[PDB]
Amino acid sequence: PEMVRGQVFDVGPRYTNLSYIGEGAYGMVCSAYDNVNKVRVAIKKISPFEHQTYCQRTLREIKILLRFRHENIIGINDIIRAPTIEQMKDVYIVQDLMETDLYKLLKTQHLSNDHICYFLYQILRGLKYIHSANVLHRDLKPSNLLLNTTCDLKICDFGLARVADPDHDHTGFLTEYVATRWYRAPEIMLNSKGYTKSIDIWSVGCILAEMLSNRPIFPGKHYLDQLNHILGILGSPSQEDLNCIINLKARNYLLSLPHKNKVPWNRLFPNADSKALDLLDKMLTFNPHKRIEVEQALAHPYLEQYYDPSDEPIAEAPFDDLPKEKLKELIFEETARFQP
Repeated sequence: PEMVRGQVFDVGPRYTNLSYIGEGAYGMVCSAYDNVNKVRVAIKKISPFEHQTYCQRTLREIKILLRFRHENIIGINDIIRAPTIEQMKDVYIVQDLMETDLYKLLKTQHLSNDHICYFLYQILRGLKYIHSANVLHRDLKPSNLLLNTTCDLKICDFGLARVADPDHDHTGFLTEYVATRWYRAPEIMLNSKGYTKSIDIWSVGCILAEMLSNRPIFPGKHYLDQLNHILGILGSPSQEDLNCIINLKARNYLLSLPHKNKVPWNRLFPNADSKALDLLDKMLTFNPHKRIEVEQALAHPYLEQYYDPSDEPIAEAPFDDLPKEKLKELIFEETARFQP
């Protein structure tokens, strides 16, 4: 088997000429040459089978990405694994090689308004499909938005995704959460399990803000610091908005805080397109019920040059406690179609 940084990376014979890219989650990412399609591709080695949790996230990713087919969502081209459950210790997932991602882009490159607009359009176009399938991504952030050399944008990393479940969204105050802190909606820290579509729209709002200044808008250093970042910009929540939070610990926390007034978007972002700031405002709404939905966002004046609902497709086919062993069989079965 081919080696990379001394670790077996065994993707032959179709895939040759490997280069290291990084770690991923439970393994290593490399580029390689696809001898059938004559293009370089990205391959991730995943070794999840020892842990319930890794198996859950790996199955989720595979099931979702194989069901989805959309220009703004990364596809699985191929999956390499052993012919038998017994011999299968790793799985390799093959995707189109994407030169960069929005995280790497934002740390080095000023974005034109035109790029910001095109990027936001493509993000919402893919999210419309995701949401149409009753799925929540739940970990949207710059590093999960991949881009190629012509700025085609594709959403990746569905490991934390869930089926939407708004009737079971409510929880207590300071309930632990898995998704990346700077892109977490305020309600996660107050009374929400992250089981409604509005969680994703908050994250997209945060990404829009970041695209306008090259810095995260709410860089919290820990669980509750994240809420305090948000309220420093949006200002204190309205009585009406507090009235939607029945949980007393959560409501009383917000009541304990000194009054804070709104920071106007046009002061945070003096060179931003005004339509962009109008849409930002509607995405970064404190109250999840009042927050703009994906289709409304696509229809906003900011995106009018791209908006075409007939060319923004929806999914044909909308969508734990299992042990390691059964999850491994599920992953084996789910990957069978790529075997010769």
